[PDB]
Amino acid sequence: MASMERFLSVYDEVQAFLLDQLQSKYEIDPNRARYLRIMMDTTCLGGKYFRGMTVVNVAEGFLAVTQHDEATKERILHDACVGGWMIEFLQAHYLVEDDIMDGSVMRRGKPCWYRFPGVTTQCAINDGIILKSWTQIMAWHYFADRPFLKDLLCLFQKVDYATAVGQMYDVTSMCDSNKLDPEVAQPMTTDFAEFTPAIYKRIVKYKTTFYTYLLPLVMGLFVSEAAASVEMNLVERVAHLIGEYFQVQDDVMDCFTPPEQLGKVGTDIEDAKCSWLAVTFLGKANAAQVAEFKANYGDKDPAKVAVVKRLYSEANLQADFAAYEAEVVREVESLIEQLKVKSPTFAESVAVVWEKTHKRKK
Amino acid sequence: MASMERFLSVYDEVQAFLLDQLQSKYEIDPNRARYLRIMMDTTCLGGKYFRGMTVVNVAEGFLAVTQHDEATKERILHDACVGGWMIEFLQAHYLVEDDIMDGSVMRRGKPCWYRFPGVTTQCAINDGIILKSWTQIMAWHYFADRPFLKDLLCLFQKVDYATAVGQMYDVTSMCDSNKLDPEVAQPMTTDFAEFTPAIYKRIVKYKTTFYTYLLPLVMGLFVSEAAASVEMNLVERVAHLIGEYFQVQDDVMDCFTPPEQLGKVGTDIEDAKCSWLAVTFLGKANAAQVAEFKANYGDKDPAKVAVVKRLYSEANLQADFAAYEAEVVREVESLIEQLKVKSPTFAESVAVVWEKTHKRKK
Ligand SMILES: O=P(O)(O)C(O)(C[n+]1cccc(F)c1)P(=O)(O)O
Ligand SMILES: O=P(O)(O)C(O)(C[n+]1cccc(F)c1)P(=O)(O)O
Ligand SMILES: C=C(C)CCOP(=O)(O)OP(=O)(O)O
Ligand SMILES: C=C(C)CCOP(=O)(O)OP(=O)(O)O
Ligand SMILES: [Mg+2]
Ligand SMILES: [Mg+2]
Ligand SMILES: [Mg+2]
Ligand SMILES: [Mg+2]
Ligand SMILES: [Mg+2]
Ligand SMILES: [Mg+2]
Repeated sequence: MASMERFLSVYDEVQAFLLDQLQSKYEIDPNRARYLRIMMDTTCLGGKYFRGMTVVNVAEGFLAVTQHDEATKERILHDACVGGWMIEFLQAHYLVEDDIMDGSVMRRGKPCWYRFPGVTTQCAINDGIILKSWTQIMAWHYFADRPFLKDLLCLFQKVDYATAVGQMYDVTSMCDSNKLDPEVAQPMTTDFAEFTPAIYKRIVKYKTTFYTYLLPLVMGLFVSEAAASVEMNLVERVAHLIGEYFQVQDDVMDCFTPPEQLGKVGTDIEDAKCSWLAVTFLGKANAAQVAEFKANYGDKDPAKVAVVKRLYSEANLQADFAAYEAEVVREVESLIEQLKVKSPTFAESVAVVWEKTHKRKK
Repeated sequence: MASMERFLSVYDEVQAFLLDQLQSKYEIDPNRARYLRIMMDTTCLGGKYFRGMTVVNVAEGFLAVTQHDEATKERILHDACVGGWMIEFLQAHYLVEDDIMDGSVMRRGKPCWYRFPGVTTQCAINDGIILKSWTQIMAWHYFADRPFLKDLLCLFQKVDYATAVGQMYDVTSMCDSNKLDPEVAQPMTTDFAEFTPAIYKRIVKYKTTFYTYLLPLVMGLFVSEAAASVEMNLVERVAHLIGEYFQVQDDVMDCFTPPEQLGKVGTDIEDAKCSWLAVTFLGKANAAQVAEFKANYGDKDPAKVAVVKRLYSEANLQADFAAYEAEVVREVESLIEQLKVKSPTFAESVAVVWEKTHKRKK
């Protein structure tokens, strides 16, 4: 796609700015400059650019219905691309760290960054921090004189905080809350009492939906100066809903999508994650299916994983999925219709974000 | 000290604000709220509060020479305390991550946060991210209407970036630069060619001096609205110098200060760090001392560490230290004298920052 290529060309412009500044102001040597260029490419590139292109999309919609000079148009699109990369970089940050936390092997068809031989965990932790730090650097550089600066920084930060909180809910999702204590080593849950739709929903809300949908959508709004022309509560609701769905697909794919197609190797069963599979399964299983799940979940033994996977196929979960989706389709279209009242153009953009999410195969 | 107690009472006010907001806006449960309260206390408290009290100090100086209402005075001091905690929290962030990276066991007389049984590395990585994220949260809350907001955020960010860059120079300080490559596992240096005063100085400049001295000093200036009444290049120079010295002491203590007094267990020899000890030693050793250093450095074997430590004692390094210090004393006092031209009050505060650093025993 031509538009994707234009968004990538701003990546080259950002990277070259970031690296020239390391050299001219942070006394970097060529090899450390090289390491961070490979780090940026391996961690920030190779994905779908969903979040980034979302901001471009939202901006493009408002441009098509609003009077601007040619140069202003080019500036808005360039801002949209820069904000998109802020988000793509903030995601790169969370991915680097999350891949350590989850004990993952593969990401975007390559070894997880921390698994690169010349990286290791200890460098990758700090490489992760650099990625987020790059987001603020590129913000202050690119947007210093922009009227939306304060708004964008305050939002960005809030979204970032929420992701980090969400990551905490996620990584402690297999511990009984009552047992959670920094001083005592957490034994995994035996009851699974906390594998509920309500609790699963709090996890995903925080760890996913803010950075994945809210941020890109509001960001495209800021760069167009169009945030006053929308009902913000609707934008928030639609973002959390679509974002939720996106995570359900992600959870399904962990288990049932071949790594050749996913570009990652699944670990939720092994990690004992509070995933949609586990929660939907515990929501319909009989007493003996539950007991067999309990005897096998959260263990790296390939034979126990196999048992958990066989349990999922048997429990006919893609019927629960089809209902779940049918329901999400209802509420999303409903929100889209509600969005048309103040902002038909924005509503279109949400329809396009939803079409692409709904249709994704990786 | 009474002043320290007043600064801590703002910590209780910040913590209670942070935790009430987790509950009322992020749907936290009491036990996860409890975990993060212990996390904040264990990671943010128990230190010297040097960086935090520095901002209080700088503000206190300007207050003593400037006309303000009582309420304004109380607001400035409260801002100074909030900015101080931003920095203490940003340090807590770097410490949590750094302790993972360095394979450290003890910090402030307690197991390193990641070594708490109910923590582990994977939670501590994300606990670290939360700590930094808390800094921006408390900034936007406490300072939303303050004229210095943009200035403080832009500085903060720059200082944060520099720390992360510095951490990269530090953690890759035992690799030959030419060999550095994400795809190939780094073999430690055999030549030590890069253990130079110049290179050691670039490391410390970035990883230490910005967050440790520049940030607290400029921050106290911002909260007093007094940044126009100083020569900024002098503040920068004094900060990098004192900051450097501070890191030299830190490096000396790693090796020669009993963990009972340090509150940490040293790892630089084992980690093969480009420390002042190693660099000063390579700067004076004879051919056979160098060879014995090469055969023993960067290895966890207690007997090889012993050999490196014996080499340090023999090479009479506390003579090099005494010269190094005598020199730093010259240049610091020189800068202090230069600072008196525009800002005698600020110059006093720097003298007090220096006296306390110079005199520290942990
Ligand atoms: O399947 P992955 O590992 O790509 C994941 O979606 C990443 N991820 C998602 C949300 C927040 C985050 F920091 C990271 P998950 O949550 O680990 O399943
Ligand atoms: O002796 P430590 O481990 O307290 C140290 O001073 C921490 N520290 C210092 C500077 C930056 C940083 F992120 C962390 P060092 O550098 O590991 O020696
Ligand atoms: C489910 C989430 C939020 C993490 C994976 O994100 P994506 O699947 O969008 O990642 P890339 O295409 O960017 O790899
Ligand atoms: C040398 C540096 C910068 C890290 C240790 O910092 P401090 O020795 O000031 O840490 P605390 O008193 O805050 O533990
Ligand atoms: Mg993951
Ligand atoms: Mg994860
Ligand atoms: Mg997943
Ligand atoms: Mg350390
Ligand atoms: Mg260190
Ligand atoms: Mg040290």
